This record gives sequence, C-alpha cells and structure tokens, in this order.
Amino acid sequence: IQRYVRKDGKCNVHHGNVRAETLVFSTHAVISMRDGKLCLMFRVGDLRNSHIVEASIRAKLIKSKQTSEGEFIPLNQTDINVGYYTGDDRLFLVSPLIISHEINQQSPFWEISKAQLPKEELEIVVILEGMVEATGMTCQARSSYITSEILWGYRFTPVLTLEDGFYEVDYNSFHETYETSTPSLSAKELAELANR
Amino acid sequence: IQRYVRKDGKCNVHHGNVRAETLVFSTHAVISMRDGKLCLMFRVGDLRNSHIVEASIRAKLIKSKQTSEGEFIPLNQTDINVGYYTGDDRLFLVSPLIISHEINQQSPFWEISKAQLPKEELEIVVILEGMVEATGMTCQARSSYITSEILWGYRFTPVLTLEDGFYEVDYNSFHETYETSTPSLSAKELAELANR
Amino acid sequence: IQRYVRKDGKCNVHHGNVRAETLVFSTHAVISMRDGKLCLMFRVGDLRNSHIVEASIRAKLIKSKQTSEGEFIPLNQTDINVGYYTGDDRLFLVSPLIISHEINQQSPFWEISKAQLPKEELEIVVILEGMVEATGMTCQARSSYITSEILWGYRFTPVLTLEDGFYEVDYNSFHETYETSTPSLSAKELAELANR
Amino acid sequence: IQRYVRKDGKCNVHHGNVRAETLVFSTHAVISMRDGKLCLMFRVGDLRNSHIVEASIRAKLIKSKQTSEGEFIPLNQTDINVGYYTGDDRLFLVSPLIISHEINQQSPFWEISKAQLPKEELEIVVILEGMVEATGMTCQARSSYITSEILWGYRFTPVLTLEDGFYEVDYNSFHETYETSTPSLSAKELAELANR
Ligand SMILES: [Gd]
Repeated sequence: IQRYVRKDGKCNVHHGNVRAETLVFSTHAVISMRDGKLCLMFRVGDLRNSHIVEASIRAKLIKSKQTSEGEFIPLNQTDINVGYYTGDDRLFLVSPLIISHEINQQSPFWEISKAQLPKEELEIVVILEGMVEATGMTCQARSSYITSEILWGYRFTPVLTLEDGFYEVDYNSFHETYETSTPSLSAKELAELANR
Repeated sequence: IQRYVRKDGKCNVHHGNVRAETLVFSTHAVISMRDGKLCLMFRVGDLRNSHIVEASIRAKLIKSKQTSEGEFIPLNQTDINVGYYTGDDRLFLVSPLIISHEINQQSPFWEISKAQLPKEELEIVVILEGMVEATGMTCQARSSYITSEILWGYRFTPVLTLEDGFYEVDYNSFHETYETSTPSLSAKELAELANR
Repeated sequence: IQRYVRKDGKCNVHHGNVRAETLVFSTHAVISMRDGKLCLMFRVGDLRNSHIVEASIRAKLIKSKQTSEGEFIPLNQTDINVGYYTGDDRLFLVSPLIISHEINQQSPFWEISKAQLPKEELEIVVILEGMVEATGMTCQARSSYITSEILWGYRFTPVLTLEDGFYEVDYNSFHETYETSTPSLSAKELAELANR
Repeated sequence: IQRYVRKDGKCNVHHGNVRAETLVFSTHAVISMRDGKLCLMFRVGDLRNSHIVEASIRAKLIKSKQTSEGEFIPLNQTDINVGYYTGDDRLFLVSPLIISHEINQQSPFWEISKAQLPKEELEIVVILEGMVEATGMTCQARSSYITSEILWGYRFTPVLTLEDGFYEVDYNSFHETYETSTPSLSAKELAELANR
C-alpha cells in the first residue's frame, strides 16, 4: 500500500512538481448508476503546480420557468446538490475528481428520462471556488453543460495510475468517457417500479 | 438554445464589458404567490464590470418586541430565510436576480395579512457579501425596506432579453414592478383555509 | 418610524462617525426566561468607527470531564448553540447586541439549577470573527465568563435610544444588568414540571 | 479555578509567548470508547507563537472502491464526520486537541472490527484550514494515517497541566498514547448486541 499523502502533508502525485495555469472541467457530463442510484457526474481537474485551500464545488441549474400563477422566470436559477449537506462539496483537490449529484426526489432531474433529456432546454453551471496557496488570492473557475453535452449511459474513464511510488495522471483520458448498461427510465420512474 | 455561460467560464451577458461602480438593490419589495406559496421578493443587481466570488445573500428583520415576560427588545434582529438551508443563498450573480423568501410557518410574516401589513412597524435589512474578482477585497452591500416599501400583490418586471447571441439587461426596468391577482389573506390564514 | 438603515446602506447610528479601537464583550453573562425558554445571554459591542463583514459569533464550553470509561479530559471543549442552525450566528453588528443561547435538551446547561450553578467548574469562551471593512484584515475577538460571572435571574439593560433621526448608544449602560423574577429550577426540571 | 482565557481575550497558555513554525498532527490515530460510543481520535497541535482564526478541521477517507455496477473508483474520497453538523469542527486552537469522530451508522468504519482493521486498504487525510493572525494569510496543514497507524484500543496521553496560574503543554507526550480495555467487536456488531 502506497500512501496518497505523506505524514508531513506533501502529496505523492505528479513526480517533480513544485507545490498562470488554469483549471479544467470535463467537456461533458455523464449519467449512470452508482450503487443503485442514478447520478449526474462531471469531472474537475486539479492545478498541477499548486494547492487550492478552502476549495469548494457548487452547481446551478439555469432553466426558464413559468410558475403555476403564470409568472415567467427567464433563465431561473436553482442549486444542484453536490455534497452540501455532508460537506462532500468541500474538496481535497490533488488530482482530478468525479463530482456526483445523486438524482433524488429533490433533484431537478428526478422526472427526466433518457428520451426526455434531449427535449429539455437547460444548462448546468459548475463553479469551483478556493484560495491559491502560493498566490494568496481567491480564485473562481466556471464552466457550463447544455443538454447535448450531457451523455446518458456513460462513465468517466479513470485517469489515475501508480508508477514508482508516485501517482501519475493520464491527462489525455481526462475528458474520455465510456458507455455502460443503463436504464432509460427516469429516476422517478425507477423508484416507482422498484416500489412493487 | 444560446448558452448563458461558455465552456471556458466567460458569461454571455453585457456585450463588450471587461470582466468604482456600486451594486443596486431594488427600491421596493413585493409579495405574491409562486407555485402556491406566498413569497417576499426583492431584486439584487450585478456589478456590470466584474464578478463577485463567494457571493452570498442574507436578510435580517428589524422589529422591536416584548417577550412574554415583559422584556422589551428595541430593534430586535432575526434572520429571514433566503436559501440558507439549500445553499440557494449562495449566488451566481451575473445579471440581476429576484431573491425570494418563502413565507412559511417559521417566517416572521406568517401571520401578516394585506390589511395588517401597513400597521406593522418593521424593517428588512438586505446584506450581500462577496469578494470582488479584480480588486481582491471583500465587499459588503446593504439596503433596507420599511413597511411602505413592501408592495403586496406585485411582481418584478423581467429585465432580461436575448440579443445577438448575448443577453442584455434593461436596467430601466430594474425597479419596475407590476400588479398581479393575489389573495389578501395571511399565509397562515391561507394554510388554514386550504386545510379543509 | 425612523429607519435603522438607509436605502443606500449607511446606518443611522452614532451621529458624526466615519464608517485602533477594540470591540468589547459584556463583563457578565445573564440567565432568564424569554418566551418561556430559559436563556443564557451575553452582550457584544460594535466597532464605533467601522463595519465588520462576514461577522460571526460562536461560543465554546470549557469543562474538564470524565467519560463513563474513566478517561479524564482536562478543559474539554464543546460548542454552545448560539444560532448556528438558523444563521442567527451571522451578525449584523451596528450597535451592541444581546446574544442568546436557548438552554434546551442539547445545551450543556440543561440540568443546571440556580443553586447548582455556583458549584460547577466551567468557562464560556466567546469568540467573534469577521473582516474589518476599512483595514481589509480578518479580526478575532475573544472573551471569557467563569461561573461567578454568570448572573442567574438577570436581564441586560437596554442601551439604545432614538435621538434626532439617529440612534445613539448609551455605552455607560453596556455592562449594566437588572434583576427579574426567574425560577430557580433547572431547564430540565422546568420541562418535567410543565409536562403534567 | 484558574481561567483558560482572560476577560481581555489573551489566553493563559505557554508562559512568555508572543501571541516559520509548523503545526503538528499526532503520528497515530486511536480507537476506543467514549461514553459508550466507539470513536476514532487523532490529535492536532497548536501554533505556539500565534492564533489561527476561522480555524477548521475536516477529514477525508481515501479508499478505492467498486460500485455494485462494477465501476471501479481508485482512491475514492468520502468525508469523515468530525463535528460538521454541530460546528464542533470549528476549532478554538490554543493547545493541542483530540479530535473525535464518532463511529456511527453513517461512518465508513461502522462495519470494521479489530481483526478486520488491518486487512483494510484505506487512508485518512486530515486537513486543518485557518488564517494565521499575525501573517494575515490563509494556511492549510495536512497529514495522513494509513491502516498500520491506527491503534485499536488506545487513548491519548493528556499533555496539559496547570503550573503557576498558566497552563503548560508537555510536548513530549504529544504523540504518546496508552492502552485501554476495549471491545474488539465492530461498532455495528456492538449496536446489534446491545439491541437485545
Ligand atoms: Gd473566507
């Protein structure tokens, strides 16, 4: 068993680094099951040459809506749960991580099947905030997924490998994703069906 | 479908901007239904020429009170719920947003009807905090609504329009509000009545 | 009705101020009822000549303890609830405020009667954190209440008065407290008795 | 009774200090009962010569896993509860503290017995964040515990003593731990057995 983090706090990732370069989000989002729950996942890279302290991830849903009373909200915002309640939105970013939003009853995607997906007019804004260790200053990094950039029935390729007592990142695989067996029923629809 | 936010994080709002100017709150507050819930809403503008990171909204109620035991608290403070529990108080401020407080059992306005409104001696302090991207420094912006500045039975005019692959803000409409059909019963009173 | 806070964010407190001086906590703590709940309250002053942004209050209990298994924890720490769950620990500090901890089942003082109070070896550490608007830097302010500095059956003198469209603070009254009718039963004991 | 913290905020620890030196975590972790709950505890030192404001502790579990659907997550991360929900993760660090994670149903260690412990391939990353009072800048401090560094059936030696109206820290005892009677059943196993 080779440590990820040494007793003195220095991580064993990217041999010969020195812990402007900019942080990258995966180009696409995926949906698929993880332990019997349907999930939306995107990937968020690290900064090769420094840590980010008080690092956090949050996501917004951008979708125009009409209230039952006829009020039309263009490009209305609602928060997507990505670990807020358990502090899993508080990141230890020292190699790319797959961020996962479990699609449950409170999730905006609860009623959205595979066929239904591409008819929906929506946008996911991902926002990482944190302090660059060296620089001292507070950073923000943003990206966006529209409908056609969400792939149903996919998983992220792993990028991480153990070489010579250090962990190296295959950055070529970063945006790579592969297909996996996945129901085309909406989360809701799955819950209903499982409940009999 | 035209993106709000590009893959590289740059937003498609205010053509030809450069992302001191000061942030503006709407002059008035409104109350009206949204999906069968009574809501208090005020509007909070963006900063045309920069982002605000770790941006957050909170609101206080300023109202003198006497405790059952006779203790008189002048200008006593209590927090108004504006998304604390779901992280919706964590703002992605890149164009003016209507902030909404759902008037539920825990809300200070639960027992306040339309006729009752203007007899009440109270004040809503709105406070936005966040870090100005460029400047580096932590900002605070404050405003205030007293009773006569809360309009019952109103909605905010939309200010947002899509022009030429960019979203532009009609700042003239910012404080503009329009009337809408709205019960004059207090939230409580509505809950009671609906519960039979 | 005279506003506390003007539409432009400037508060109407301390005529002719300019919004090092140090923040003051009340010298004593009090316990007494507020709306049928027993409460521990201390007071925390403002900074006459500047705001504090992202201002927050928290409190620790310092008390040595033995675990059921015989482990002795000298000067063990536990958090005292002072608004954490409702965001009432997030302060709008523009004049001294009475901070209140409701003594409920989860509170360390739940089983502590008046006679029992002075036999207990304990300490309350109060800690205010926040950013000084002008200065730019993050401040911390600390104080401490030991047993003999907690007054059972008392209330804080009000310090706030309206003079000439401005609110002025009588700083002489700051640490002043007065006696009030108050049961000598522990919170627990009160709950039990009320539950029949 | 000798105060820990004086009325003016200055603590009575380390006679003759001046409130780079680096913060130390205990070299080992321990597991044992505290009030009938099984707990994982590690110790985290203070900075002899300055305070840390907005100080916080969080911990991650690093463990590779396969999802029921066959997805393999190398070095997958999940948050370990160390006071998040009660604000006990918000530290008042003015002398070394034993941080405790109660091993409950939601804890990753719930099903892990003593014999089972050393067969498990896992890592605990501890991360303290906070602002150095003097310096002005945001610090992060990290350390790591792998399986062999977690001692089952142990407790931390106390390091704290009262000498001459001041509290002094025996830093020699810092990583010292002693053995204590402790079941070898997993937390789960204990819950089951107690539930009859
Ligand atoms: Gd901060």
